[PDB]
Amino acid sequence: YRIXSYDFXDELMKLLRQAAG
Amino acid sequence: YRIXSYDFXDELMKLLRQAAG
Amino acid sequence: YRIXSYDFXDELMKLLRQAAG
Amino acid sequence: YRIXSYDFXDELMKLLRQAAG
Repeated sequence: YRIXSYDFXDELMKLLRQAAG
Repeated sequence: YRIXSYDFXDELMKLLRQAAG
Repeated sequence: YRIXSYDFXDELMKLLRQAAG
Repeated sequence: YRIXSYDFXDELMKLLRQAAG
């Protein structure tokens, strides 16, 4: 799930975890 | 849009901006 | 915020609203 | 990744796929 060079998939997974402490 | 005291809405909006840069 | 002709931004905003109902 | 009864994780995964046809 990439937007050009950005790995949106990865950043979103990190956010989900960060918000579910 | 928060999960507990985590500002998920905001962080997601920041990801959409970064991904779009 | 689109992936090709898919309006991802919009659909995501709709998910945030539904999840918050 | 739940918001009350809503499975945000699941809906978001479906959206990612839908936008990556």
